[PDB]
Amino acid sequence: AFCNLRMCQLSCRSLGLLGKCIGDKCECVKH
Repeated sequence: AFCNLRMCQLSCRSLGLLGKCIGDKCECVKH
């Protein structure tokens, strides 16, 4: 749906990471 990239980025970014938001769910690449 609207996999919310802003939230995903934030939550990932808390772990340093680069949030990118897949169909189902948020993921977090490193670089």
